[PDB]
Amino acid sequence: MRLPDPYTNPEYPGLGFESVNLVDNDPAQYWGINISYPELFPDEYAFLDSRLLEYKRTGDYLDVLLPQYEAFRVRGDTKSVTIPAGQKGSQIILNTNGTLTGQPKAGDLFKLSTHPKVYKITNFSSSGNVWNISLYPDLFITTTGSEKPVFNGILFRTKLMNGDSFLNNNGTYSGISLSLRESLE
Ligand SMILES: [Cl-]
Ligand SMILES: [Cl-]
Ligand SMILES: [Tb+3]
Ligand SMILES: [Tb+3]
Ligand SMILES: [Tb+3]
Repeated sequence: MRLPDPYTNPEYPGLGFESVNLVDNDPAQYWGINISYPELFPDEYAFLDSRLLEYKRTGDYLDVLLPQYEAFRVRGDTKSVTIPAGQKGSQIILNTNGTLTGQPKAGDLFKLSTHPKVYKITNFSSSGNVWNISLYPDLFITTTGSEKPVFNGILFRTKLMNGDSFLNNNGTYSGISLSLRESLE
């Protein structure tokens, strides 16, 4: 399920992260997401708490958007992009077919349309419609040829770690925080 935020629930602006830091865990590699919320009104707190209760009762995952990485540097319909099959390692080659505008930058997020792993772009070079995107970590799969690139709206597939650890009498709740980790399976 989707972690509620001001984009799924604009009526709860307090669900916008006040601080987020992306943690690199290398024992395979996975991202840690530490979220700290601003002062939450009671309705916002109860809705967040009830959604996390739903998450626990369903055994589902928590999909998380980090808007601080949504730069929309690459635009266009990606379903006509071609990712040749058989690729693995730290670089992925795409053929844009001239259907994408703008270019990605090192530090942007990246994922494949068929797999939930999120990567960081570490380097970008191009030759015409050939894009050479270096990734971190290495690809978790070998491309089949049907994958499509995802630059915008990237969701992290996570699980909640500290389900209990962390009333400011403005009526609100202060110091609320969530510890999340990208889940392997
Ligand atoms: Cl091609
Ligand atoms: Cl190249
Ligand atoms: Tb703020
Ligand atoms: Tb503040
Ligand atoms: Tb391998």
